[PDB]
Amino acid sequence: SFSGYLKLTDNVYIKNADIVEEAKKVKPTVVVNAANVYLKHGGGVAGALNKATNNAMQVESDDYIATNGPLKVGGSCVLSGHNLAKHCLHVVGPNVNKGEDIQLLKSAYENFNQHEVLLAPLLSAGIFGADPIHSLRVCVDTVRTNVYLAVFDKNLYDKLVSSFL
Repeated sequence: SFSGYLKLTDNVYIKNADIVEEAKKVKPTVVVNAANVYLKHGGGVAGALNKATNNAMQVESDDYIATNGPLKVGGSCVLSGHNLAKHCLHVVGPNVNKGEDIQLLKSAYENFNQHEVLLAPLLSAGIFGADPIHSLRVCVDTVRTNVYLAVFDKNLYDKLVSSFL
């Protein structure tokens, strides 16, 4: 079970944690990846999750893309969680640094509703360029299932908690 989380709402929890370390500890049913449409897990959360799988996530992902083509921005796919979780839900939030529509963040979070409980990062935060305070707001207002948010940066975590309405 998830430990050390602050309860934000009936179904949203938050912790200052490295999602890779959190996944290795909990081995949740679902870990969310901050994916891109190509499932190229180069940096940010995706790079870190993939490195923890010894690149097995990238090998599986390349086969998935070869068969299915790219995901949509706002879309997702379920792949193996490897050594981190039963499943990995690769969710594509809009990348503001790629000029993608921030309105797609709600669609991205809707993917979480297909899973009863998830360990997740804030979508479109970090290297995706969106405001993490906005991402948390969209998360709380969109996700109805039980979501355990791992925020790597302590300073951002404190800012998110202290500014949470």
